[PDB]
Amino acid sequence: DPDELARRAAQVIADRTGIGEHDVAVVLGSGWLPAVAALGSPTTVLPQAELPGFVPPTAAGHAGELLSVPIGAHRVLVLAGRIHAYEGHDLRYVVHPVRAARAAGAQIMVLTNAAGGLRADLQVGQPVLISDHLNLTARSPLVGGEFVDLTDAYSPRLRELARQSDPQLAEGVYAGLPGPHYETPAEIRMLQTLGADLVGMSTVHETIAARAAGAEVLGVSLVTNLAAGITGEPLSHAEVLAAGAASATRMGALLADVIARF
Amino acid sequence: DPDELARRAAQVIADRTGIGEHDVAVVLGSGWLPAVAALGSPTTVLPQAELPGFVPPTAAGHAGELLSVPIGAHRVLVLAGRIHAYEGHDLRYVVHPVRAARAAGAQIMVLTNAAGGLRADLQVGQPVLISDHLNLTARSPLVGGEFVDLTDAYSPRLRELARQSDPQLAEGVYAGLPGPHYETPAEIRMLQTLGADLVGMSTVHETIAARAAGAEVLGVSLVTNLAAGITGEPLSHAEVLAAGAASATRMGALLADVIARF
Amino acid sequence: DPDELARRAAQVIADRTGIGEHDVAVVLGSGWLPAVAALGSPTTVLPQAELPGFVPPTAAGHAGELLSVPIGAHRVLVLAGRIHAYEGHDLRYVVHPVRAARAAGAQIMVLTNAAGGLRADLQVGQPVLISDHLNLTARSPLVGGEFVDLTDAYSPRLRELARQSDPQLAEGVYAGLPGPHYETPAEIRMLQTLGADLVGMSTVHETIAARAAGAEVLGVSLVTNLAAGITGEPLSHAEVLAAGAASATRMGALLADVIARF
Ligand SMILES: O=c1[nH]cnc2c([C@@H]3N[C@H](CO)[C@@H](O)[C@H]3O)c[nH]c12
Ligand SMILES: O=c1[nH]cnc2c([C@@H]3N[C@H](CO)[C@@H](O)[C@H]3O)c[nH]c12
Ligand SMILES: O=c1[nH]cnc2c([C@@H]3N[C@H](CO)[C@@H](O)[C@H]3O)c[nH]c12
Repeated sequence: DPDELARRAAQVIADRTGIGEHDVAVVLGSGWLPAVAALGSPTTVLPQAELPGFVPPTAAGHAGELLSVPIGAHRVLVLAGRIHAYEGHDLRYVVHPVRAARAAGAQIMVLTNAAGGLRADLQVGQPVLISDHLNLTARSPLVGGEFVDLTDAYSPRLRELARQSDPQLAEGVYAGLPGPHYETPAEIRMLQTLGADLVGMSTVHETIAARAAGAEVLGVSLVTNLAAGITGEPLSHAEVLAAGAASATRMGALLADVIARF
Repeated sequence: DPDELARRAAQVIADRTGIGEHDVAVVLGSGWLPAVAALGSPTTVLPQAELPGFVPPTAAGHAGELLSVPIGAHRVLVLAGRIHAYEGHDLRYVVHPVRAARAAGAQIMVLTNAAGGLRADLQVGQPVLISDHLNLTARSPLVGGEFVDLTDAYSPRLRELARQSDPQLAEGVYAGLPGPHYETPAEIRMLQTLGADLVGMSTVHETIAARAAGAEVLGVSLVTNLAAGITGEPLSHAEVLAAGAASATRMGALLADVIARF
Repeated sequence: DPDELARRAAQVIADRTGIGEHDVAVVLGSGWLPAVAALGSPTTVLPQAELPGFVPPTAAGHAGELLSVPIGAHRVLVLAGRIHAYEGHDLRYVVHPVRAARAAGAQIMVLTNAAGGLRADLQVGQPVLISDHLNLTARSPLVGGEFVDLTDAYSPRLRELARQSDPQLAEGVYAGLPGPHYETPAEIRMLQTLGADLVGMSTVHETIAARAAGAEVLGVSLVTNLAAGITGEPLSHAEVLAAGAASATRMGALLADVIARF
């Protein structure tokens, strides 16, 4: 049972951090690892692996740590690193971190990720607020008759607050695919036709799980590379991490400021 | 063995109803539960759970009953409620009811469902004949080299008969998704681009199985809500059932008049 | 570990053929079985089933044999027949033949298949070079952080060589679907919108695996039928095999000549 597992994880989080309840949770994706320090001074740092139900992250660029950080008037859970469906894990494990965070009191989830940019106006290193998503995985983290509405899955209010921190922030539709292979140029052209502005291999299930659990979501993609076929240059995860590092300072500052506005 | 399991179920149906063979089968979807009265008076009513191979439905609004009803010159098998892929069962179980009906003698399957309306003309409460479908589940109920043709999956002949009952019935293409989460507005815009007029989380596999088993199919979607993002109002299953209830008498009467024409 | 299984198979292949290493591998798809003769005189012919990791092909038209044939200056592994995801096997098995071929020394994979034609200028019996693909299976043969780039998945260089053999060769985008049911006309219209020129139920995963393993790929689809809904006539696998047979002489001559140019 996902709920009981989440509660057990939340209890351990409370016991180890000494904080009975957190207010916000942030998941740092590929390329975002170095932005963790700017969020603030952690009062607790521990391995995600220690927590019940947490499959340790294994992808390059994911620290696999959980930090408790005070940001503004909030106590924030920072999930440095995440796991993905392409790693072979049942979605119950993929969305467990968000569910555990919710069980720990977090009613706002800030989901960040590295994405390929499909819209012509997007440049490498640019942060893009996720306005909506396209779940192209043919899967759902929900089982049974859990008919969750996804109309304002990415809270307009939170995107407005982000815009208050930095007015220049653009928005875009994120397409979530299975992965782990990158897309072919033809698939990218297809995604453009489908209305996608960004492409990645995560986030969508976590967003669905968050909404199902009653939490709001702010999604932020860092354009770590132009989508396959745009430049013709081959994609590389190492380069994705490098591109993310170049914007780490701005990203950390952005997250710290926006969260404090919540 | 799917076929043998279907034969066993068909035998129990014959013994329990006292009817050696049925001619038509109707699967009542979400919101269609109370349409049974308008179909006619059952001569036998029994729990699906008591039939070999039948996984009991669990979604709200699905009774999980089987009724034998005389409609016109036909002996009709009415499956009040269905199971869906989002409930986690292998497709063999999802399409078993249709295969059991075929084994019971039904050469015509009337598959009804609750669907979100995407096309501009559609209104809540409007019945729509399924002209074709878009299987967007990345799955198939068929295994191995069962290369079944789906050119006229939804019999033009049956749609013609349906229009004799109600000349104003409109047609539309049904998009079948995994579920159980409702679609995001972006996904709905994507489906419109793909050619979808209706969207649901069932039916496609049942239609495929019916075709593979030599049965004709008449699909009827009841627009229980406008697709996500159309009205901007959040979708709700309880509201889907309420919408269905408001049109149940009309739907039952429609089904009765159409089936009598078979 | 797929790589270890691949090496083991490669060792058995070397022992059984008396050839320490092969240079090119060709997978003959549906309808291509009779094209074998034109490739040359095999020095060894053995059942795929007798090789480690090879799940025996079962689809009609797939011989399930492995032949070592000298073509031009190359020692070629000819895989007469393949397995498909619709047969229910884990993708590790679906791409094993290609990985085994790579482990045996093949740095070039010629993947042939039978496909439905969507583009108006394509005719039944026409061979079409695959310029790119659309993986619409919601799956990948890769696991974990295998972030493989698919920018030039179908080697432009190899397509140029094929063109030297037959200058009139057309190119097109191949859409890979789960199968085994054929597409509905509405689905075909959708595929056209997505940019597909050809449609089939194989190849994409093999191409991805080949790329991840460092081999170039030349994809050749034989239009064995026009896509569902184009003619209005139902599709049939037996007819697909018949269409393939009608072009077998041309296909075999094409393959023999192109491979000699590698
Ligand atoms: O262009 C892209 N396509 C698909 N995924 C990604 C990503 C994300 N980064 C990781 C691969 O580098 C993977 O976890 C994926 O979700 C960055 N750029 C792209
Ligand atoms: O807008 C919609 N999108 C997807 N499914 C449905 C449905 C059908 N009704 C059920 C959810 O209420 C579910 O089984 C689904 O198949 C009604 N409206 C919609
Ligand atoms: O029109 C078509 N649609 C989908 N697959 C195929 C095929 C290929 N041939 C086989 C079915 O005949 C199957 O393995 C599929 O990959 C030929 N024509 C079509």
